[PDB]
Amino acid sequence: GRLIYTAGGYFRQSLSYLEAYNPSNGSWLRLADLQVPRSGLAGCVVGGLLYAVGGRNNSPDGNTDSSALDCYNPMTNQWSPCASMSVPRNRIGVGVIDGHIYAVGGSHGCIHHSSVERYEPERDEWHLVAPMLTRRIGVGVAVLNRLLYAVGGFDGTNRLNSAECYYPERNEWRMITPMNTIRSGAGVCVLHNCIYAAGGYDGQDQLNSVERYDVETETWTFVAPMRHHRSALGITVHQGKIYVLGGYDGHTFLDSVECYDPDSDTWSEVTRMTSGRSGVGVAVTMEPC
Ligand SMILES: Cn1nnc2cc([C@H](CC(=O)O)c3ccc(Cl)cc3)ccc21
Ligand SMILES: Cn1nnc2cc([C@H](CC(=O)O)c3ccc(Cl)cc3)ccc21
Repeated sequence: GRLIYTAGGYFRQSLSYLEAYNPSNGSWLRLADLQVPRSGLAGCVVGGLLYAVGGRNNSPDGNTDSSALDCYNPMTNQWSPCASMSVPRNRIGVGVIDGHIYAVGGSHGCIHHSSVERYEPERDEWHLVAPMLTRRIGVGVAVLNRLLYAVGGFDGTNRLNSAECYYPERNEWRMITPMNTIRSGAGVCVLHNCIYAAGGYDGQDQLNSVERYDVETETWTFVAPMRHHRSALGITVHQGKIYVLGGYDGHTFLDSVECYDPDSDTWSEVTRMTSGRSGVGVAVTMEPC
């Protein structure tokens, strides 16, 4: 892949935007809109295709949680619907293992899901797997060494520092070491041998702190803070660097895009999105055409 794709998000209402940033030249490209506006969704890529998963359409004419999975083909610049999930999942997290998409947690109205389901592109089918031990919305999800991690979030009552791991061949969840920080709507991704959790909301404040979990040591360590406090950010990895996109700082719907260089342990401002927004879906794949 070469571009960072950001899909959907929220500013005043849920958004249909699909725009792609090229780190190699600083350029933004506006591409085909989502068929349905949505915020609180997740993005991922499988086989070169971009998927938009879950979310909610917050709109003046009503609020609708999304069970939708939609597929964007950069070759054609077209969105195609796929099979829908078992349930709507706003403020979802997702992870890809072995070409399958895991949809994790999220909300449907006042239901905070612990349920998890898995999509198989070759069959266009979703199937439920073992539920998490905890209900989590605004859940951070990442994959390392073909294990799936669910990190932080909101269980309906408390924002969470807890995290858990799913072992596919056991179809089983187990708790891991909790983070040192309560975080809901953080950005969670993998880089090298570590799960990173950037920012989030704790029920009182939006956070700039960043910590990472080393699967070998089973401990969380803080790294340098982002320049901007943010919850409901998008996060992705592009060429061995973390990028964080948008979110909310308690005052502004951020257009800020920051990137993290693990070797210098520094965050730097890279570009700004064309407009401020929170709750985007983000993933990396090839240039269109
Ligand atoms: C249209 N508009 N303008 N400012 C807003 C703030 C919120 C709340 C916070 C509040 O109510 O102050 C909110 C903002 C961001 C997240 Cl991620 C979650 C909730 C909701 C809609 C808003
Ligand atoms: C005022 N404020 N600031 N940041 C917030 C985040 C949420 C939730 C998580 C929660 O309720 O803990 C949220 C999580 C993820 C996404 Cl994409 C969007 C919203 C709710 C209010 C918030």
